Amino acid sequence: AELTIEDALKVVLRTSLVHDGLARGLRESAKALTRGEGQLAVLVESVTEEAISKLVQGLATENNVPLIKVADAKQLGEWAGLGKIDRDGNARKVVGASVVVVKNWGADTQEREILLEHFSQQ
RNA sequence: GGGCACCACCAGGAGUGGAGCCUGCGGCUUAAUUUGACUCAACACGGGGAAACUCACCAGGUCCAGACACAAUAAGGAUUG
Ligand SMILES: [Mg+2]
Ligand SMILES: [Mg+2]
Ligand SMILES: [Mg+2]
Ligand SMILES: [Mg+2]
Repeated sequence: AELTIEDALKVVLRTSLVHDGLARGLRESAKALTRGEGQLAVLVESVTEEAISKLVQGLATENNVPLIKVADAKQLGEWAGLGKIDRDGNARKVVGASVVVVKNWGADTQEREILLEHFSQQ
């Protein structure tokens, strides 16, 4: 299986982390959405009380929609790298990443862009 | 017994010790009147003539500048403002 299984969002996130352009957490994400900063939106599916998700949706709506599904949040966090050192390989203490919004991007083109386009044009 | 030296004395000078005042050091005083050093070899010495700084003392307040290791919160905020 050569085709990516929604692995042109995770990569983007990683890139952002590397270059320091991630609005992780909710307030930060909201802020990003509000001004010329928040370009891609990343909201958790499994949200208790549905409230955070709703908020995120609202934010997305407000001017320009940059949203996507997200696979449980924890996975995303893991991919990003939430934990120092963590032995030789893997073995990171699990953390729920919560709401994330992308600033900067950094890396250009590749499959992420395509995915974004697909999400957009309907 | 024999040497040597105006930090010994002679022969002399200038003196200090008195006077007032500076400044050191005691003693007392004081929250605290920071401390070191008392024969020459402590006492205008600490290059020490302190207005704060210096600064060590006292009365009061501020600050972490608690490197690093390992867990409790680990974003429904750690703590920073
Ligand atoms: Mg002598
Ligand atoms: Mg004096
Ligand atoms: Mg003298
Ligand atoms: Mg003076």
